[PDB]
Amino acid sequence: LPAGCETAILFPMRSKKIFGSVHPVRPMRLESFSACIWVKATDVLNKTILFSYGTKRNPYEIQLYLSYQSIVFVVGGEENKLVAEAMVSLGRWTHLCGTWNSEEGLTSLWVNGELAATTVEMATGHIVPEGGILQIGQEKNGCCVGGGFDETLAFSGRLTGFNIWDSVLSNEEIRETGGAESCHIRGNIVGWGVTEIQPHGGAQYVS
Amino acid sequence: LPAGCETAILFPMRSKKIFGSVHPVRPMRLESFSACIWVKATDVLNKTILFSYGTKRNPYEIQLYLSYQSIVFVVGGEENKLVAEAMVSLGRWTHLCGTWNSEEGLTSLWVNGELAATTVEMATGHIVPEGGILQIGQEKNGCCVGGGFDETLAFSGRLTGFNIWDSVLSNEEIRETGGAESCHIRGNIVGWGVTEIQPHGGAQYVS
Repeated sequence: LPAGCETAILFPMRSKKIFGSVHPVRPMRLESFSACIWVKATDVLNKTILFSYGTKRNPYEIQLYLSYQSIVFVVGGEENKLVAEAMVSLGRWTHLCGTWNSEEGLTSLWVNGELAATTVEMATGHIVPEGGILQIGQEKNGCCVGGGFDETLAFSGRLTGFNIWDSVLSNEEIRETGGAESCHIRGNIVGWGVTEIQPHGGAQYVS
Repeated sequence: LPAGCETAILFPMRSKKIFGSVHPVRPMRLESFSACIWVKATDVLNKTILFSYGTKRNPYEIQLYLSYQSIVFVVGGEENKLVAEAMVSLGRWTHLCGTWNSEEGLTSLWVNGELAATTVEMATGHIVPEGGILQIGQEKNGCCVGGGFDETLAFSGRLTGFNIWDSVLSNEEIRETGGAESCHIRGNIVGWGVTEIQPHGGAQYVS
């Protein structure tokens, strides 16, 4: 098995209930930070939401969503985003993960350990609100209503290796994280298997 | 029961799940409206949202709550509000009505069939857009988290006569709704026994 890893989460079916609730230990107020997740894209539509962190006044504080052929990253609001062109596939575990800084508004995208896109002065000086809900594999919306999660925004596949840092990673650490010896470097904000991660509405763990 | 009805809710305990969901049948679009209700609050805090219309982008789209010995009438967003003083008392049925106009933002309130507040240029030309939800006694917080709802803003007490109108009601109808046989008088947007009501988390019909 790869990464030295030991566990994974299955989203067997895109629907209006399948999701998981994430409960980070520490506050999410960060100015410069890093995080990574690996993804095995089963379906890629015009939009496929990878995760969602959304606060009451701004459900789009942070959100990564996948389009037909592009990896679109959003900071602060819909206006500021980062997008690649032709580096997303189907039926394969894939690595997508990037850094940001408010001091001078840098944001970037790293696919399989190698930079893919970047923009400067992006949400410069922005400070993310904290105490919100960090949602994964689905945009913030209802689940217990009976459905509720518009399936177009849902995602199908196997997800794992979610780790968030409170600081921007270096390039060598990025390659380390993108290799087959990466499961051991887990995030302080979120450590895979450390932060409580409970699948719901169809999802189950797999290893 | 207050005047001639026999059905009421019971709100025995303001908690992290007690609430009710209403799912009206007809469009919510209104340039003006009217809204009689009778209310029996057990304990009144500085903020207790009896009911409000909320959208994903505007949870304070229409609203009224009791502010200790006061009645706020939140309009459009939090900023636009019409407030009255020293009318509601604990353990007492009180007929609250109210009126609005987008001709020039006229808004008014009426306690026990008698004026409770008034002002103009509130929500001038405002149009409540459609597709949102009306909720009663609860405000936006988690519900399927084994609780979550702000117990502080939850309610405990008795309710009845929950009806709404598509337009402004005059002083004559406002007073008649405070009459002794208003149980047969109900609005068009919502009429008691006509629109769907599903109490939750402790709310009990006392029929």
